[PDB]
Amino acid sequence: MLILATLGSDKSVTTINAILTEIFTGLNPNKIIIFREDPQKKDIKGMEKALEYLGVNTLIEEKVIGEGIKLWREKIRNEEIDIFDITPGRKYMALSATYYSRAEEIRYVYLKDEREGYNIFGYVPFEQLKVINVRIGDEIPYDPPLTQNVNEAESLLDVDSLRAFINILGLHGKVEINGIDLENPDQVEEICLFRSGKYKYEEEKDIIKEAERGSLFLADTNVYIRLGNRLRSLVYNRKYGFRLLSSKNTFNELYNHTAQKIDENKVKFILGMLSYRSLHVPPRSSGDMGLINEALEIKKNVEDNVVLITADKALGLTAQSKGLRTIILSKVRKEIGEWDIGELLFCLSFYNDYRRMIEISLNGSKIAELHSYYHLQERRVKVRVVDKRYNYPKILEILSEILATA
Amino acid sequence: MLILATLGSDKSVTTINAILTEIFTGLNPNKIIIFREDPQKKDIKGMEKALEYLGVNTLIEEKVIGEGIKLWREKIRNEEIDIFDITPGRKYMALSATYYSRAEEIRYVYLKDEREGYNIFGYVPFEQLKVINVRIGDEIPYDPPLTQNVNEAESLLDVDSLRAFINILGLHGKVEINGENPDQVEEICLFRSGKYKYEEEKDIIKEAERGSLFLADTNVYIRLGNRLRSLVYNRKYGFRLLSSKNTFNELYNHTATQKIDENKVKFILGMLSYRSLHVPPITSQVRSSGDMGLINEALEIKKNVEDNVVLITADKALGLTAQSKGLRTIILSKVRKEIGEWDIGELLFCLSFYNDYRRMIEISLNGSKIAELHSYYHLQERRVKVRVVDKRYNYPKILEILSEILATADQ
Repeated sequence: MLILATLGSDKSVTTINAILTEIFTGLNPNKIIIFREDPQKKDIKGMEKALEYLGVNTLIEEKVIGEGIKLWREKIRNEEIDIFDITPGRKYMALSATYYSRAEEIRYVYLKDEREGYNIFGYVPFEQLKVINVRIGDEIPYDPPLTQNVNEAESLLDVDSLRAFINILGLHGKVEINGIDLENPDQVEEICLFRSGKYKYEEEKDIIKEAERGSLFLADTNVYIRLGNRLRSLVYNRKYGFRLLSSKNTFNELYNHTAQKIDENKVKFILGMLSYRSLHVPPRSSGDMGLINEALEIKKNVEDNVVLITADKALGLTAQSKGLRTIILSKVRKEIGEWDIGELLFCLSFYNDYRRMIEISLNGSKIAELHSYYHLQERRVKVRVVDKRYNYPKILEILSEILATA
Repeated sequence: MLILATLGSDKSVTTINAILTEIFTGLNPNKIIIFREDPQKKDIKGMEKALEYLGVNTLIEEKVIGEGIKLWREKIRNEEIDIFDITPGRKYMALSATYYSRAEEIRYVYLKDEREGYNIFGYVPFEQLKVINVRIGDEIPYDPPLTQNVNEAESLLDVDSLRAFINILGLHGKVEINGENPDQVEEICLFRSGKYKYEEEKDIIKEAERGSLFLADTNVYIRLGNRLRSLVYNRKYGFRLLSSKNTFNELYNHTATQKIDENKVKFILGMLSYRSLHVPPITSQVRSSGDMGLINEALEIKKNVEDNVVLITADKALGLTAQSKGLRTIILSKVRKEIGEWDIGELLFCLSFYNDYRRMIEISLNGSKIAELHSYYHLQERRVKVRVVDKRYNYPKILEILSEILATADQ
């Protein structure tokens, strides 16, 4: 029998990803033990079934050890551990597994920077994380197991899972994305590039600088339809947080084009509405005097610095004429290096349906195809896998449910 | 020669606290080596002098090893370390220090709660953190070294350093503060310290979890103090307390005559919290424009944004009127006593300011006076001048150096 041990944490996603990295390096344990200091208090289900789809029939047992060091000296030797993974735990928990433990092998998966992780499995490229046997300091290679007992080709994935799907398929060989075309983009394709990050505005740097100074932001309708969920990364800072206010006028304009004929014009507003819903307004469709007026009203009533973000040059110039500090997205930059491929595919899938079945190909053979399916405030894409051996989105669906519950 | 080694981190405070914990457990190293994966890029000065004040004349050397496990495999064997501390590392550096290193003894500082750290040395009570010899797994006892070559008894400490001073003195023995029936100013001191809380503070936490905008009244800043940041801040949404113009106007009007009466003490105390909590972009205290009031500005923000606007006030008449206009108002009326843990530094700071404008509070160890403190305020500085009558326990002098380093690290 092969016994695998790992550590529990408050963010169980790290423990989940630690196990999956252990699975994807060839290990097929008969039993997996998660050592955690405190009771779980959050029933998590589906890992056994998800592991079944990956050709691993294992039992997952949670062993609550307790809080304290001497307590971990004694109770960590009780089990006959074969391979011990010590990545997602506490420092002292990881150290308490190297010492006083009968584990034959102890390994750790290292990530270049710790901050990119803590999300769904496969989002981080596998070139940036490598599992290391801490005893001898070598890199054990990957051999990703294929999916078994695959029932449904269709699956529901968010943006992160779609990017994870691309990265996981990269382990097997060359993964090409056919049908993208691009070349000479139209009006909708241009904003699709902006939302993905392939196109950026030179004034996006101004948003970062103003975010560092701790200033309120009000974003125009075109900002949500062109920057999308990238507004979260542009505005968020550790010191002050997410200081992007929810404009009523922007919501009103998005709502008017959302509630009814799905033309290319309507696609822009639906994309902005999904971003608007995701960014703020966590849970009032009344009239408003406009984006400029609401910035002026807040400016005279608070001591915070009010900044107005817009892609409408006429609106931005008028806002500056009233004294407001305005960031006007005018200059366009190409070749930014890094962008979210998942956001690009999400926009292009939606755009293609209202203009071409764009597919994901591996080694010159089509593997999966995707379409756009929207209902309420859900940024979900349905991908259908035509290859029964690579139906990883089914596992990603289970993981997404696990992460959402946590 | 005695050689001490530790690991470098992006937050150098963890490395600093690891060394000082090793100093306070009796270690007197002749040379201190900090192994880091990347270049420092932020010069730290004054640390050598702080170790001198504790009777340690040591050399502090930064040895950049590099990134990688195989790279750390070779370059960590160069030094003949005597004692290696592996608390402030990033696991793989700690493992690369446990393995492939000729350190005679390796120890690790354990903390009960992971988030209580990342602050000045001594802020966390020493009963919650213990240094452990990981080779055999026992607790290395404390023998706090005495201060040496201390020239000036008087020193300036902030709220965190004042708590650190009490906790550090706690290692030597029982530390009593020889300084009931509170008056109006003493009541708000209890509220700000955390000994007194309002039952409606739970509503602030719930609204913070719901992701709602906050506007706080003048009495909120003078009574809740800097705990308002903890009540509003949440990991998902952040610090969502807007800076009221009218509230600053009321505080500014009462801060600028000449005699500091009991009324002025409350407003300047609230002003200190107001500048510390928010208004980071706008600076100084000049030219605040007029406003129609806290209620009107809440209505104006409510009618222009889709966020949930919540008004915080201790004025029941104001809160009820705001509620009658539809605003979600949290009215601080009910008082909770015996809430468990409180900020001792804020308590002494609040009591020090009111006492200087109304006895003589002292800090005593085992029945013998150790230090006395007084109130000295200037702009956005919550500093208390404490004079130590025993040169053998002049720990605030070291705490001043640590506070400067922490301020330099976080611009």
